[PDB]
This record gives sequence, structure tokens and C-alpha cells, in this order.
Amino acid sequence: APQTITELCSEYRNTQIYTINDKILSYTESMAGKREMVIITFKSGETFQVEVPGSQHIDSQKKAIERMKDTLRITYLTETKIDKLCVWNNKTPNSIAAISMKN
Amino acid sequence: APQTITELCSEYRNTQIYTINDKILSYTESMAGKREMVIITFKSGETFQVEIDSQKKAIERMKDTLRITYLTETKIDKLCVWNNKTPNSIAAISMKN
Amino acid sequence: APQTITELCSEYRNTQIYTINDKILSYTESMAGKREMVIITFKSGETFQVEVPGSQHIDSQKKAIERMKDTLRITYLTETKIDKLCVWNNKTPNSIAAISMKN
Amino acid sequence: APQTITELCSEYRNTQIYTINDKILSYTESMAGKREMVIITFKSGETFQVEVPGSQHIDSQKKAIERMKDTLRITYLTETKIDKLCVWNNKTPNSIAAISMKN
Amino acid sequence: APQTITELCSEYRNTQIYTINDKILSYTESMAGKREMVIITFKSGETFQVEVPHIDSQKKAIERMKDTLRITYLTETKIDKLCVWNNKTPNSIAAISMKN
Ligand SMILES: CC(=O)N[C@H]1[C@H](OC[C@H]2O[C@@H](O[C@H]3[C@H](O)[C@@H](O)[C@H](O)O[C@@H]3CO)[C@H](O)[C@@H](O[C@@H]3O[C@H](CO)[C@@H](O[C@@H]4O[C@H](CO)[C@H](O)[C@H](O)[C@H]4O)[C@H](O)[C@H]3NC(C)=O)[C@H]2O)O[C@H](CO)[C@@H](O[C@@H]2O[C@H](CO)[C@H](O)[C@H](O)[C@H]2O)[C@@H]1O
Ligand code: NA
Ligand code: NA
Ligand code: NA
Ligand code: NA
Ligand code: NA
Ligand code: NA
Ligand code: NA
Ligand code: NA
Ligand code: NA
Ligand code: NA
Ligand code: NA
Ligand code: NA
Ligand code: NA
Ligand code: NA
Repeated sequence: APQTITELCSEYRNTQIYTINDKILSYTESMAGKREMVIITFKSGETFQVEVPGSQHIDSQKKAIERMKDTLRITYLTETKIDKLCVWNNKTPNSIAAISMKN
Repeated sequence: APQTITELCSEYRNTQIYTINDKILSYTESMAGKREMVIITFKSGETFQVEIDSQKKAIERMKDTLRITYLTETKIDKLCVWNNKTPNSIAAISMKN
Repeated sequence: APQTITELCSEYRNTQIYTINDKILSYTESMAGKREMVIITFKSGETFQVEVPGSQHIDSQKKAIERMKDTLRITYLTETKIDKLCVWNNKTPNSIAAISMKN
Repeated sequence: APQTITELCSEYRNTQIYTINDKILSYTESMAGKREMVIITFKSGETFQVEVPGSQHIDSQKKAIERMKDTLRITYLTETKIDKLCVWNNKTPNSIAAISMKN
Repeated sequence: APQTITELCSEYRNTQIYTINDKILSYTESMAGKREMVIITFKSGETFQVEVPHIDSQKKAIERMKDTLRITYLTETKIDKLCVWNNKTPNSIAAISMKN
């Protein structure tokens, strides 16, 4: 298996690493029908989502989507710094595939 | 997908934005009725509640979010609410600062 | 719908308000037998429970009981003040129907 | 129903109270081989476990075991003092039936 | 039953104890398809994974271990030892102990 977020990101076609080195500025959570999603923003200007679950997700990803939303909420509330994001760069906004937290 | 709570709120009928800019004053949780109800109030006097499988998971998540937001004294920026319920029902929450 | 715990509690038979205005003194969690009790006590001497009733089989009611047990545990660990409890007064100790926290 | 962990523990022949009055010294969590177990130790030298028994198949009993594992982890990480444990003395390490926290 | 992480680790082939005595430097979580995994690193240079999910009880234990590593990281809690499957890349966590 990959040993870093950068190695993991390199295994997929539509993915890109963003170096963030910052805490989350804003956390938005929606339970509105067809938009059950989380949006995060940084003071540096980047906005990212965790996508609404759909056919782009295999069964093993359903629990992982719920875990990632849990992780973003507690990361926001604790003002924990995000090091890197691996994102699907074909979505609007960019969709989080993996997160690393450091410092 | 929308990139802000204001853009998301604009996609639905019977919704409006409340600008809160404050921490939750009170958190109430009840299992007395047919549906579990969570009610939050602000010092302004404004009161809000929480109303397929993906919709059930999102309702449980929103209740979890309001509880931990209350306990951590975290400031709420905006709420997107359904204004056809009394008290108004939360569709989305944003937190900043 | 009700806007306060006092209004909500007035809608139910065999319920009363206890005004607490205090943090939980002790938290007890048991998986002995089938009631799976959580017991909280206050410095006042008052004791309350959250239990799974023998009669209770409906999934949404079980999820609400699990949520209330989660709320009492994190309220205890964070030393958060409880304002009021709405309790079923026909059980010993009284069983919690609703909780409010303020201040 | 019982109002204290000592009263609850007295209802079962194969249980006994250990009075701890201390935080957990060590927390061990294992998913090696067939049964997940959690082991806690105290400075006194006393050691206790939470596991799902091989015989145990009922969903409500599994949910209570998962809750107790969650409670021991957050109690350890928050350095929260344990008052008493009610334990099954049927096997070693003794298995936790109930936990109380105070002070 | 075993009373220590060393005793638990000894029951299985392909396991090793690592003495860590340190807080986690970085926590990585992925929801990418076929790589739903956690990676943790230490400033001392060690990297470990929690593997992609086994019967249902093993899947629940993997989800619990990922939960434990996240809150251990956020609380800056010291890890004493790890029991790892040493045949996996990176080494895969079978058990964790925390003290001090
Ligand atoms: C369009 C294209 O160029 N396709 C390539 C192919 O690329 C990889 C993809 O293969 C699909 O399967 C192919 C299958 O291999 C073919 O044999 C069959 O005929 O067509 C199928 C359909 O294309 C997989 O279905 C793809 O999986 C999906 O991949 C997308 C990413 O693109 C994922 O979506 C992402 O999801 C995440 C969340 O999980 C985010 O939301 C993100 O935003 C979103 O983008 C899906 O999750 C994923 N789904 C599943 C179920 O896994 C993908 O793996 O590669 C093959 C082999 O290299 C090429 O085949 C070659 O084609 C050339 C002609 O170009 C020539 O004929 C060769 O002989 C032949 O091998 C395809 O052309
Ligand atoms: Na932006
Ligand atoms: Na701050
Ligand atoms: Na803050
Ligand atoms: Na407070
Ligand atoms: Na405060
Ligand atoms: Na039980
Ligand atoms: Na304190
Ligand atoms: Na006993
Ligand atoms: Na300490
Ligand atoms: Na304390
Ligand atoms: Na070390
Ligand atoms: Na920190
Ligand atoms: Na620090
Ligand atoms: Na600590």
C-alpha cells in the first residue's frame, strides 16, 4: 500500500495534491435533499467538498465518506492544522479523497 | 455543487438565511414524542429545531453537529432554515470565527 | 412545536421538570442484563436513569435512547451544566425524557 | 431499579466491585485474530478487559459492548478518574460489566 | 486471555512489537476507492497503516482502530507500543497500547 498521501494520490487519474498548511476557516454542513454534503474553506482562498454519496462510490467508500465528514467537523472545531489534501480535481468544488494533518 | 451556504439555500423553496454570528445559548434534546427533537436558542431570542437512508444519516449528523457546537461554545455564522415549520427547521449550518 | 423544555414536558403524562442548574457529579454505565442502564447523580442527591425499556423494539426509539446516553457521557466529561431534566416520574430512579443545557 | 453501581453489582452472583479512585494507567486495543479486545490497567496492578464473548450474538448486547469500549477510550484520553468497576469474575482478566466515574 | 500487548502480539505469525513512546506527528485518512486506509507517522520516521477492510466483527474492529488513532492524534496522546503485521507495506497495526 502507499506510505504517504502524495504516493496514494499518484495512484488515481483525476487527483491532485494541495499543500494547505492551515486550519479550516469555515465549515458548512447541509442535510437538504440531494445536497447532503460538507464544504470547507481556508483563509488562503481554497474551497473543498465531501461529495453527496452516489454511483461514483463503491460500498467500502460509504462508511469512509461518513468518516471523512466526522474528521472535517472535529478538525474544524479543534483548529487542527491540515498539511495536505488529495482531491478529485474534476469536481466543483474539488472533492476530498484524502486528508493529512500535521503541526 | 454550491460553494457557500447562501448559494445552497437559494436552490430550495421555503428556505431563508438567518445571520447569527453567535454561539448557541441553549441546547434541548427530547425523546418524549414520536420523533426525537433537538431545539437550539440564541441570546437574540431566535429558536430553531432539527427535522431515504441518506436523509436519515444527514439528520443524525446535524443533531450531532449542534450538540458539539453547543458544548465547544463555537460561533455559528449562518443558518439556512425551512420557514414553513415552527420553530424553523435547520437545512444547513455554517461556522466561522 | 414546543420552544422550551418546560413547554415540551407539559405535553406528556407522568412527566415532571427537575431544575438542576449543575454539572453531573457521577456517571455510571452498565451492560449487566438487558436494561443497559446509564445512571447520573448530582451533588443535590438526585439520581436519574436512561434505560432501554423491555417493551421498546422500534428502531428510531432505540437510536434516540443511544443519542441520549451519548449526550449524558459527553456532558459529564466536559463538566457541562444541566439546566433542566424532563423525567418520567413512575420509574425509580426517574427516567430522562428530555434534557436542556444553558450557561 | 438500582440507584448505584454497588446496588446494581449486588444483583449478580458472578460480579464483584473493585473500588479504583484513579485514572486509567494504560489502554490497550487489539484486533489481532478473531475477537477485538480492550484491556485497561491501573497503577495498583489491577487489569480488566472488554470483549464480545464468542457465544454472544444479540445486537442490543453488541451495541452495549461497543459503547463500553468507547467509554474506556475517552475516559483514558481525558485522564478521567474511575470511582468503581463492577466486573465478571468468571474469567481473567476480569470483564467489565459496569463503570462509575466521579471526581 | 492475554493481559499485555506483548502477550497478544506473540499469538500470531508475522507480528512484531514496535516501542514508540511518542505522540503521532501526522494522521492521514483516505476515502479513495480500494484505499480506504489510515496512515500515521512519527517524527522518529516510522510510518504505519490501518489496512483496507474479513468477517463483520473484523470490519468493526478496523473502524474502531481508525477512530482511536484520530482521537489519539488530536489529543497529542503518547503511544507506548504498536503490535504490527510486519509482512505488509507499510507495517499494518494489529494492536496499540498507550501509557504516560
Ligand atoms: C474513458 C477512458 O479513457 N477509460 C479507460 C479506462 O480508464 C479507467 C476507468 O475504467 C473504467 O472501466 C472501463 C473498463 O476498463 C472498460 O473495459 C470498459 O469497456 O469501459 C469501462 C468504462 O470506462 C472504470 O469504470 C473506471 O472507474 C471509475 O473511475 C472514475 C474515475 O474516472 C471514478 O470516479 C471518481 O469517483 C470519485 C469518488 O469515488 C470522485 O467522485 C471523482 O470525482 C470521480 O471521477 C469511479 O469511482 C470509478 N468507478 C469504479 C466502479 O471503480 C476507471 O477505472 O482504462 C481502460 C484500461 O486502461 C481503458 O481501456 C483501454 O482503452 C483503449 C482505448 O482508449 C484501448 O481500447 C485499450 O485496448 C483498452 O484497455 C479505458 O479506455
Ligand atoms: Na474559494
Ligand atoms: Na483559537
Ligand atoms: Na475556536
Ligand atoms: Na462551556
Ligand atoms: Na466559556
Ligand atoms: Na447487556
Ligand atoms: Na476541570
Ligand atoms: Na455481585
Ligand atoms: Na497527563
Ligand atoms: Na474533569
Ligand atoms: Na521513539
Ligand atoms: Na494540538
Ligand atoms: Na502541540
Ligand atoms: Na493528556
